[PDB]
Amino acid sequence: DSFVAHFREAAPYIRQMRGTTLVAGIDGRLLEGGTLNKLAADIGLLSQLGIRLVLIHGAYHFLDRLAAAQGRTPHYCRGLRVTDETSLGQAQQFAGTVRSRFEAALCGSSVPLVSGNFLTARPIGVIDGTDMEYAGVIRKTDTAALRFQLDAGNIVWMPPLGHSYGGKTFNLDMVQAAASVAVSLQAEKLVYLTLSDGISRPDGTLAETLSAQEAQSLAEHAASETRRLISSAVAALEGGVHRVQILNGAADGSLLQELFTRNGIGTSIAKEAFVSIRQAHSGDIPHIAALIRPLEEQGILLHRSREYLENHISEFSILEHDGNLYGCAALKTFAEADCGEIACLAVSPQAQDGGYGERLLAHIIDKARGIGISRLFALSTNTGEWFAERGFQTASEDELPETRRKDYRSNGRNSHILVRRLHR
Amino acid sequence: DSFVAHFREAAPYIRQMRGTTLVAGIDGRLLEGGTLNKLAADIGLLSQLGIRLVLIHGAYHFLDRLAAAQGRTPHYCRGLRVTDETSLGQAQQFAGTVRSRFEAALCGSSVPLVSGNFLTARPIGVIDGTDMEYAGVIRKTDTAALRFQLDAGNIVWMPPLGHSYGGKTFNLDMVQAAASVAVSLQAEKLVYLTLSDGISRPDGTLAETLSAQEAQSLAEHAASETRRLISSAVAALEGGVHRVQILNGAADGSLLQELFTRNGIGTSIAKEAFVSIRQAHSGDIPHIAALIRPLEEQGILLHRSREYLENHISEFSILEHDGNLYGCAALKTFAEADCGEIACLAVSPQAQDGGYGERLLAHIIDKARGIGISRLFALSTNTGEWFAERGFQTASEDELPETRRKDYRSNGRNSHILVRRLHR
Amino acid sequence: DSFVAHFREAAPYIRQMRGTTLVAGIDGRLLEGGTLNKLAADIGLLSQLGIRLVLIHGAYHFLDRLAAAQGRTPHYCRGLRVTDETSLGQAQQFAGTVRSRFEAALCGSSVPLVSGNFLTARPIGVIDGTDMEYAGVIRKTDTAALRFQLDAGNIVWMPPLGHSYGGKTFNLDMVQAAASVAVSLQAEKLVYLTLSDGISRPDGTLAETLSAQEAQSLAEHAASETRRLISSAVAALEGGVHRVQILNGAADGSLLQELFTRNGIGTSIAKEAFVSIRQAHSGDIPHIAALIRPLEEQGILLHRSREYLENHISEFSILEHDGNLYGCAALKTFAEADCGEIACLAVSPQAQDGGYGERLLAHIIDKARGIGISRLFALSTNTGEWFAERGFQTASEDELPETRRKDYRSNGRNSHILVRRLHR
Amino acid sequence: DSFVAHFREAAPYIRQMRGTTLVAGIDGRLLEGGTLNKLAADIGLLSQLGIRLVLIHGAYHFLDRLAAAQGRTPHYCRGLRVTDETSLGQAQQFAGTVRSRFEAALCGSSVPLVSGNFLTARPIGVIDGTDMEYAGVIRKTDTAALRFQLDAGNIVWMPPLGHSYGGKTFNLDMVQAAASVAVSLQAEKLVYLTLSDGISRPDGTLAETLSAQEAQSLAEHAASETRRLISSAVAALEGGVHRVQILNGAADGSLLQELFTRNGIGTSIAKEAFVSIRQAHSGDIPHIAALIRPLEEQGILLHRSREYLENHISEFSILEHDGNLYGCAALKTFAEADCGEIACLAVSPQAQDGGYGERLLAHIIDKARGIGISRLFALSTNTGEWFAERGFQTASEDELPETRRKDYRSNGRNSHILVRRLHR
Ligand SMILES: CC(C)(COP(=O)(O)OP(=O)(O)OC[C@H]1O[C@@H](n2cnc3c(N)ncnc32)[C@H](O)[C@@H]1OP(=O)(O)O)[C@@H](O)C(=O)NCCC(=O)NCCSCC(=O)N[C@@H](CCC(=O)O)C(=O)O
Ligand SMILES: CC(C)(COP(=O)(O)OP(=O)(O)OC[C@H]1O[C@@H](n2cnc3c(N)ncnc32)[C@H](O)[C@@H]1OP(=O)(O)O)[C@@H](O)C(=O)NCCC(=O)NCCSCC(=O)N[C@@H](CCC(=O)O)C(=O)O
Ligand SMILES: CC(C)(COP(=O)(O)OP(=O)(O)OC[C@H]1O[C@@H](n2cnc3c(N)ncnc32)[C@H](O)[C@@H]1OP(=O)(O)O)[C@@H](O)C(=O)NCCC(=O)NCCSCC(=O)N[C@@H](CCC(=O)O)C(=O)O
Ligand SMILES: CC(C)(COP(=O)(O)OP(=O)(O)OC[C@H]1O[C@@H](n2cnc3c(N)ncnc32)[C@H](O)[C@@H]1OP(=O)(O)O)[C@@H](O)C(=O)NCCC(=O)NCCSCC(=O)N[C@@H](CCC(=O)O)C(=O)O
Repeated sequence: DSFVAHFREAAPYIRQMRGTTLVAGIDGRLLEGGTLNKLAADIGLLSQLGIRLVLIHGAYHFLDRLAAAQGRTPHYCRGLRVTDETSLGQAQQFAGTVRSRFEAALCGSSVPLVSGNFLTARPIGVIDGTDMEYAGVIRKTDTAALRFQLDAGNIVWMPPLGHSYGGKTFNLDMVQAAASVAVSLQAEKLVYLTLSDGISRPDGTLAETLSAQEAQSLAEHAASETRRLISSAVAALEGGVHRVQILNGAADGSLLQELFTRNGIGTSIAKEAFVSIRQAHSGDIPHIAALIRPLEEQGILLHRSREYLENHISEFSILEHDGNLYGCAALKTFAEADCGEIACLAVSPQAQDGGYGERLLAHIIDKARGIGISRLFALSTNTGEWFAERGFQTASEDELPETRRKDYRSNGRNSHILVRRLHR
Repeated sequence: DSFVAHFREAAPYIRQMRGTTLVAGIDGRLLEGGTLNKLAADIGLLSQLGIRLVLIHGAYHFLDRLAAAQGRTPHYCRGLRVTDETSLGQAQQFAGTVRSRFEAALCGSSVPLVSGNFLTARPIGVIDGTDMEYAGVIRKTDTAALRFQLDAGNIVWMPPLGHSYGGKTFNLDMVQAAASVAVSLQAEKLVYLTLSDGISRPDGTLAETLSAQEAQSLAEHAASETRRLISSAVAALEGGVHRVQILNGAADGSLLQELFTRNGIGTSIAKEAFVSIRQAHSGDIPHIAALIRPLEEQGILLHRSREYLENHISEFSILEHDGNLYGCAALKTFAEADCGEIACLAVSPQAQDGGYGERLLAHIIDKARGIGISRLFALSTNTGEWFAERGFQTASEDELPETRRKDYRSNGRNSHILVRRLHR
Repeated sequence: DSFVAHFREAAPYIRQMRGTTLVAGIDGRLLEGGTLNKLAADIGLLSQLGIRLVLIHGAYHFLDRLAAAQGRTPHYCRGLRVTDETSLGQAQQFAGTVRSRFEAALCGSSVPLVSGNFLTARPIGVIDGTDMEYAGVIRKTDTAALRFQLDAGNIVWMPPLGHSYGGKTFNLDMVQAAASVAVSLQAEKLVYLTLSDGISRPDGTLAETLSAQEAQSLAEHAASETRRLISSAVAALEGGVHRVQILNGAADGSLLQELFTRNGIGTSIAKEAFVSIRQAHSGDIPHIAALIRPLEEQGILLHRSREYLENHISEFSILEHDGNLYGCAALKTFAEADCGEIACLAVSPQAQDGGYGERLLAHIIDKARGIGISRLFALSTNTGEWFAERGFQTASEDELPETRRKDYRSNGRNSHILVRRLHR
Repeated sequence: DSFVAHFREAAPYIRQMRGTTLVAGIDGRLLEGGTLNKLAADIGLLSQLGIRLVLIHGAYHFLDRLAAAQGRTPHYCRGLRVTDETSLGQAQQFAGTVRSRFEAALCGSSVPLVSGNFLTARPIGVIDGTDMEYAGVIRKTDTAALRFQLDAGNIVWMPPLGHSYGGKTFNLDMVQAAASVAVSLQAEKLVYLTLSDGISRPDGTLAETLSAQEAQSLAEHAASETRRLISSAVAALEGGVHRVQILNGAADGSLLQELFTRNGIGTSIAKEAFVSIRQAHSGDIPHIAALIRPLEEQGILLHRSREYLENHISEFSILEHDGNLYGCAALKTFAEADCGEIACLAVSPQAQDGGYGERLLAHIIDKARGIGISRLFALSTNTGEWFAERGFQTASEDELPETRRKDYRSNGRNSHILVRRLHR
């Protein structure tokens, strides 16, 4: 397409990404060669697009090569690496080489880059009988110092190294560190830059999007490498991060493509908090009634007698929290086998605005999809826009199922009519 | 002495040092061993005393050992080192090791420490036929980014490395870099931390204090090592820095002793700008007259006829700038061979407050010292405090030379009498 | 010792004191003579060390002398003074004299000093039948205006005077005022500057440190003078202040010695909040189990069957809040009569970080000290550092009691071994 | 009038006064009695109207009464008072009493009030043979600390007391101090609050407005009391202050009446900088030409041949600076003896905007007033608004002098016509 078509395509993603915080976990293989130069170009750019960036890099792969080649053999317990005083020594050397290459890569294509003593570490200790030695975990993250720099527009660079109150230095696992830091910053996005195109489903495909549950179900049959990833991503998500993404840092431009296109190569994981939605039974009726009466009192909902409710209960779904009822919604069917109706959609004013609306709308869309329903209607006097903004086209009365066009004319309400098409 | 006697001793030096900027050039030998731990302790402390700190470290000595040992031979032109792509490589490694050791040393005895891409470098190029290669000089110092961090209370750490617009990295001479950076920050103090107790005079003594002239006169007969130091110190001073100091980083506590004691081990260099002070001759008389008439008009100065001036001209010193007369002062002598008087001390209101007063007072103190004068008097109606604050004790009339006690009683002025003792 | 030994000694105390707020209650006797000049020197210094200072002074002793001498007799009810319109009058005069002397004392050895209308007062009213008249208490403290000035680095000076909405002025008791103000600022330190070396124990010794309980037990048999002190200190502590201290303002340098030495002359009082720690009995077992199972599930704790627990319950201490169990810890004994072991140390993740750990560690240290135990061991896989940072030296297996060295080899865990020596 | 008529009257004065700085020199007699309460009410109000307030008070009158009554006799040299250690002592007492009364007066009718060590003083020394002793002058004003508090909205209170580097305290003359401080703050207004209705002209009237010249001409025949006032006011004005005012603090509401009414009781002094305006002669013609040609080139001015200029030179006034010509303007006369015209009004673009326009307009208004001219016309194509905003009503051609109505129709320009009536 044209340049102008591409920029207008990314525009909405720039608007979202702007002022948000993005923490990037970089495999250290990427920080060597023609790949490092392009990584800095796109990162440079992100800075320019006003995204607050935190960058941590890995070292395991360097170390592990320095080892084998120089005689010794690296050893890993429960995923984590044993790092001896000498591994630690060269981990510090590597960090100074990578920070410096990157810095140069960034001036070769202004942008301001900062590092500090932001991380304090304790030793992992002993795992399954094995002393890990200089393997550490982040004990304290200087979250104020971080935000202070990000506020200033500076790119934050972090080696896989934190220090202890005792004057020792520890080697940190990039993947767990990226996740920790991100959760401290309550960052909106954690991005792991790997050498893989993402996380594959069992059928060898690339899982474009995943839930933290779907992801967790993939880990059982998965390489231990991507097992630890998933666990850190799932940990991040639970800890606050809005979205974590896995990309191939070796795929030229992938970072730009992931962030500013609709489709975006690579895989993204998010956690949709659990809300309990279930078929209504005889007992919710007093609750549902309690919820909808005020509404039908205001003339927003059509009146629904307890009796009606008693013999129409199966059309109803209720959304609950701790046995409390906070929402409901009904799917109506018709002679026309394609049509459905979302009816009696209500969330209590106190639990409003938390996304419950959406969740009941979705829920009955799956119900309606299960029974071969393609067109789904919604009539309302004072809430049509909500539907407009969620996949609905205003409709005409002559386009309703016959029975509903007839209630429509008797009503005397003139509610607005909106339809949405449900797909295969 | 007691703890309380020591703290009260340092108190005035803390008051001066506070909020001022101090740039420290560290020999990299200091960043290894039990010496690094104590360096960080005292630096940690300085941070706590509210001194803005910038820290750059050297690498030549590491490199040069890595070289010889590993076969190769280092080479230096006009003081500067030839650093090849491989020297550069390990200079980056060293920097990552030293920054990290220091960081740990600082947590083992909270304090916030920051580094950035503050320096942009160009290659030195070719010197006397020799390609220097990866030897660079600071082309641009990010002075805003620096001040921004110092304002935040952060300690700034800088490796001897800056980058180019071309994506290359260059090795910087710590000593020249420290001086450049300091001059950009217009820092009040540059401190070089060496392995020597300072700069020795020809007589093998340690030159406690020096002027940028005295220092420059020492460089001719001096080791090339301390030659480059002096030139960087003298360059700093000319460029703005108020004071540069040379200490032995290996002398435990020297840094604290230099900054917060009266005497302070090690050597300090400062530049006193040039002001021309000379004996008056026949021609200054209209100028001097012009200067002092307003004053004697106000009754601050005793009246001095042109005639008086004509046959007393040799008592007079004048302070001038571009042939312009901005001050004057007279030394009076007496039957009493010990006594002098500072008389007719005046600086034009326009050039007042720049220290001219001081300079004429000093000047005639050297005159008065040259002719065996120990007690120096000063009488005035409205300016006695100035003298109080500069080494003067209020005196009684019965303590003046006889002739002056007699003018004193006739006068009818009752001017205040202050004396100051001049020494061997 | 050397200057350098003294500065490095105070360094940790400067680091703590920095940015913290210190409110000083000054007996007004100190504000007269050679003692006032040194008080300002050390206060000047504190300002320079970045401590936020609030200074309130007393007046009772002046007033009371002005009285008797000028005929009249002062009278005090429940500790507080009756101040009549004329006492009030001269209390305002004194305040203007003391503020001004201090100000001068501070310029004679830059530092910025501010006073305002920060205090609004109501009358105390009538006490035990007696009209107190112009005796007031602080009704409102302008806490925002205060912080605003302290933020600016200014020293805050406050007379023992506050005003009313009615346009009257009241005399405030310095001691209660200092405590009130401090509690408003939630200051980390309240310091009373008296004419006494502190608070004496019954045996005529100077109580170096006290708890707000120990202190309160001293007040019964104590001079009414120090009774009111204690009550204000205890009130401050309960109200938020971290530490209150009593010094002799007439003891030259005491203020510097109190704040920046380990030992520090004078007496300090602090409140350790109450946490209930008691021997475990049969009933805690399900709770303790609940607490430690997750841990032994993670392999952090060795497994402890309910049965074990049932016949080892007396080794156990539990830490509780409102009948809730939040921690536990066991002392193990051995054939070796000198040895103990802290075992099964656990605090629930929810009440973690509040210092509960410390409190159980301490607690069993007192238990272990009670039964002649000098060496106390602690083995763990993932928490050795905690012990390092609390008085523990890493140990070797060959140094455990025999039985424990044997479990150690069977275990197959290789936990880290740390010891700490308990004293007489 | 009505409340609404009064508020709308003051509105323009509130708009001017807002955000401006006002320094008030208060006679200390005002700070006692029912007069102090009302002074604080109106000052309180000023604070509320967003005027930055600095308040210094006097003490001479208190002292001088304390003296005589208690035996001793006060003595003054060149206006300034001899203040001995004991005068100084009670000057500090008075200051503490007045600050405190005022503070209370201000709470009896929220508003934030601050004092500090803002003033550093040196002794005046000896005057005409007399030791002044504790008479001081402000040597340094902490101008940053002041602005910092004013920025915060705080009312600044200053006693007539400043300190020395030597730890001494000096008595300051309120009147000279107010003027100094004001000039440091470059305050827009200095206000002296006296016990007099202002400064009287020789004819015993109250001089409503004065120039710093008119004022200075009144001082020769004036009481020494008001002599020193005038000199301080004139000194303030020269030093930057836009306006200084003298009021009677004992006249209830005078302060409000002075600041927020058109007329305002009491007397105000301002300095109109000197600009040289004189009749043109033969020599300015090339200059005037140079000035107006560009303009008549643009068609803003009617063309005026050198010849015209040569025989019309007496109609011309020129405004000059250092022999440079920066403006000109011509007064035209007519058969109609009442009419004038401002013609050929021009200021060079470089010296534009400095008020030169105004000054030439005024100047020829005085010329035109001198020769019996009441109506003054001004025609222009592109600058009519300037005249509208300076006392001019748009006019019709039929209202011009006949000759000018005739040039008007030939012109073919249709310039705008504005008139202004000049009075007796
Ligand atoms: C609209 C409801 C369901 C959204 O709940 P909830 O807040 O949990 O969902 P949500 O968090 O996903 O959406 C929140 C956002 O929607 C927006 N929103 C809320 N009410 C809106 C409205 N009336 N118009 C536009 N936007 C609205 C909010 O501004 C909020 O904005 P944001 O995205 O944060 O910028 C909730 O406000 C509610 O229960 N309102 C009262 C009930 C109601 O209006 N029901 C009508 C549904 S249409 C179908 C229906 O029930 N019809 C009737 C009869 C009508 C007839 O036939 O004439 C019947 O069946 O009996
Ligand atoms: C005092 C003079 C010399 C200082 O010049 P200059 O400003 O260049 O020196 P400086 O920069 O080193 O000092 C500046 C500082 O001194 C301070 N200062 C200036 N005048 C001061 C004063 N009168 N009192 C206290 N401090 C003063 C300034 O505040 C400034 O303060 P800072 O340190 O920045 O905080 C200058 O202000 C001046 O020329 N004043 C007028 C002349 C004058 O007062 N001469 C008296 C000298 S005593 C000897 C003398 O000439 N006596 C008479 C007769 C007297 C008799 O016998 O009765 C005679 O021989 O004829
Ligand atoms: C470590 C515990 C006790 C501290 O509780 P609590 O937080 O209330 O105490 P606290 O507030 O005084 O200390 C908090 C500070 O300690 C630090 N901290 C917490 N865990 C740490 C760790 N693993 N390493 C270093 N520092 C740690 C925190 O960072 C915090 O830092 P801060 O001072 O605020 O900068 C708590 O985290 C906990 O219960 N962790 C899980 C239990 C555990 O690790 N127990 C091991 C104790 S060693 C003895 C033991 O029970 N051994 C086993 C078997 C072992 C074997 O023989 O192989 C047995 O007897 O069965
Ligand atoms: C308008 C002149 C005189 C003001 O000089 P100056 O800047 O020194 O005075 P000022 O500082 O007191 O006033 C400055 C303020 O006036 C405002 N101002 C300047 N030009 C303005 C304009 N054309 N309209 C409205 N306001 C204007 C400025 O905005 C400034 O605003 P501020 O108060 O700071 O917010 C100056 O801009 C100038 O020389 N302009 C070019 C000459 C010009 O326009 N002369 C016309 C005067 S009317 C009389 C005249 O000379 N007529 C012709 C023929 C016309 C005919 O008969 O058709 C003749 O006799 O040959």
